Amino acid sequence: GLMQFTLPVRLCKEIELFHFDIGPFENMWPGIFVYMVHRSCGTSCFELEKLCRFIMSVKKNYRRVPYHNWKHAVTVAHCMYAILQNNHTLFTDLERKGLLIACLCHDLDHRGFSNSYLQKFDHPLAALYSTSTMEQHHFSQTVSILQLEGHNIFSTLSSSEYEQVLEIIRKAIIATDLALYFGNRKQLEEMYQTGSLNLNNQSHRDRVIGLMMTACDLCSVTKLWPVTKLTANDIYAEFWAEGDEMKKLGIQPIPMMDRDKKDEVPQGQLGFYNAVAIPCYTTLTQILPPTEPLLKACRDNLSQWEKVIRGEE
Ligand SMILES: Cn1cc(C(=O)N2CCOCC2)c(C(=O)Nc2cc3nc(-c4ccccc4)cn3cc2C#N)n1
Ligand SMILES: [Mg+2]
Ligand SMILES: [Zn+2]
Repeated sequence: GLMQFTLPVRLCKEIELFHFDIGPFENMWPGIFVYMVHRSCGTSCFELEKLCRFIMSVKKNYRRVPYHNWKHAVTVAHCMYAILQNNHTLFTDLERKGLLIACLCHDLDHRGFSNSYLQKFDHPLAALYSTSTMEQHHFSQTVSILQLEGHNIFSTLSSSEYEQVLEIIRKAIIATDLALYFGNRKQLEEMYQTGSLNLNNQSHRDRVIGLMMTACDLCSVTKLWPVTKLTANDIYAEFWAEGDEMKKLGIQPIPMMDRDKKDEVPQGQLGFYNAVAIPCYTTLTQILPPTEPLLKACRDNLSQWEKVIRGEE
């Protein structure tokens, strides 16, 4: 009960910054996650024994894929922790509880393939879930793990609080479908600019939490250039393997997934920062002003990608 997780000094300070990299030591990531729940949510939010057992079941259910792996899940939870800690009073007790859990679970049992490849492959999951296929799977895996004996970290919540936290988690994980991000940001943009954006309207909150999930999910672009550049390599390792599988089905993949178009990567990144990342962190900064460092870091990494094209690195 009076057992506070602490981290070494360098981690203790840098884990508060948006650009923190969780490091290459896999065995510290669980404790990094508990530290963030204890500081963000409180040391009373979860029974430590149920949480530690939930985390190791979630770890065991991520695959050894190059990018959509356990390290991605903890990276995404850290970004959310940073947003929650810089926006302390704006969020409910259930929201802080649910959103760090949602982030840790948002890519559960990912295979390293897009919703598109499952649909073209005709995967069973594509029959069961026709849209946001992997994301409905990720939420279904999350419910499965909570229902393992000893694993219900929400045991102490009332029946109504329970249904509300699982609804937050569900919307949170569905929101990580990048296909739903474009329409979600446009509506938030309109509601902020016109001026009807209302954090008491539950449908409005959902949209904000949605944008935060995209923000945390894309957060490789808000890191130190070497982290951003090396994560990119793991992102393209999955995309090019999907490209190979597409070719095996007799379908030329989109250039993004074609290893034969590596040369065009720097230009593909410009598109992504301009079409997806920068709009995401801009609307996020407009709605939640203290998330500005994500936007500053993102603009910095777009500038680094322009230098690659100019041949200066
Ligand atoms: C952090 N983080 C997350 C993602 C990401 O997208 N997702 C998360 C992982 O799951 C699928 C979604 C990226 C990213 O790099 N995204 C894209 C890269 C890209 N390269 C080309 C390209 C390359 C060569 C030639 C032409 C185009 C196109 N193009 C589109 C993209 C998008 N969107 N970075
Ligand atoms: Mg995902
Ligand atoms: Zn993800």
